[PDB]
Amino acid sequence: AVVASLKPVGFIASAIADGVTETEVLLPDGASEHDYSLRPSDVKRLQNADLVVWVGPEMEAFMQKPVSKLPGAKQVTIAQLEDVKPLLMKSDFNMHLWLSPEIARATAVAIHGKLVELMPQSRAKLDANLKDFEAQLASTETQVGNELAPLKGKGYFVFHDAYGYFEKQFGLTPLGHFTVNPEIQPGAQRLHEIRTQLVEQKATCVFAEPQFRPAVVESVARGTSVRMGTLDPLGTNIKLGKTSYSEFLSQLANQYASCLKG
Ligand SMILES: [Zn+2]
Repeated sequence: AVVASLKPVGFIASAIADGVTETEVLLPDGASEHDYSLRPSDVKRLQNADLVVWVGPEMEAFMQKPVSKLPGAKQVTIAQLEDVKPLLMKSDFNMHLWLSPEIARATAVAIHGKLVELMPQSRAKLDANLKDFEAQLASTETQVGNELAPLKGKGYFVFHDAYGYFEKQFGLTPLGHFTVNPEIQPGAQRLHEIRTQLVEQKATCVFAEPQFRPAVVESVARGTSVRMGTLDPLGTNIKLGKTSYSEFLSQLANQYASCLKG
């Protein structure tokens, strides 16, 4: 199998590996990229992988050691790809790379190249999968761009700073985030200051995330006219599959729009 660290990385892998080999995801549904320790069975899946795909040591540090044990031919370290380095955006760089369509393309290309070498019998299928992935992703970018266009200029806060690549591509205008690392409590001072900004800068939304209890986000919204939504940067409800990555970007767009639209 192809073993991906995070579900949306699994979505990209599953576009390319469809009808070639299975895709497995290490980080379980409901867990955060910022808070994991590999279970004994996760370590086994990784050791037995045909190919491992992950962002890199500045993101999923919990897996740097076992990944380093694998042959180079059996890993894709997205953040270290020559195609990806020029696309990295400064936060020290933002490592939430799976929300960048262009980085997703570079990732798909790298997965394709690795699997063509490992599984030469599947060359035609891999080629067709990559072609299909790119066609679908282009369609999705057009659709998501259109959906988000009327929402540009509307202010909002996100729970943690995960969305920068996606927001930059589609022209969304967040005012800020409650947290950088969602494992760190923002503190009461920060919270009343966020409310002040939401009110003074006439923000539309605040967003919770399914991986974290929303009480803190709800507490800031209270007293104000700000609407509450939810963004899921890990696409928890979406199943792996050929069109899963496009489904994920479309779902994220819908989550923004559900709250931000008037
Ligand atoms: Zn994150």
